[PDB]
Amino acid sequence: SLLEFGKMILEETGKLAIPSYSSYGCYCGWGGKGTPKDATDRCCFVHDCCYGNLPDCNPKSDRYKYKRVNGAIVCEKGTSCENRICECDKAAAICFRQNLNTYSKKYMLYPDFLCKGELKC
Ligand SMILES: CC(C)NC[C@@H](O)COc1ccc(CC(N)=O)cc1
Repeated sequence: SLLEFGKMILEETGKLAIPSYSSYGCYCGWGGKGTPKDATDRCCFVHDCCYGNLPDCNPKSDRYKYKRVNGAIVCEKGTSCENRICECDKAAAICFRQNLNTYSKKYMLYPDFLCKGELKC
């Protein structure tokens, strides 16, 4: 759920999900339309797509358990949905960490009309 995802993000990047990754670019937060603005925005695009592969799961509210094995994020056994949701979140958290260097404040609160383009999962 958002609770685990938010904790994962903070632990990985030192940034709080809200407001750092909740209104960034075209896909971090709202999701919607267009072409991803940068690497961080692409991480959210892929994350949206990952959730998109789980039509009968409820990623925002279904809680999962995860632990740290000397740095590495390890998803613990739960229901199949919980396992898959955790893998999606884990990938996003790592992706955010991998692209922290290019994270740009100019993409925060990015306006909707500037999100144009075509990009299928
Ligand atoms: C706690 C606050 C007030 N509530 C807003 C809450 O809905 C969190 O906002 C969100 C919801 C969903 C997303 C996209 C994602 N992380 O997959 C990013 C940010």
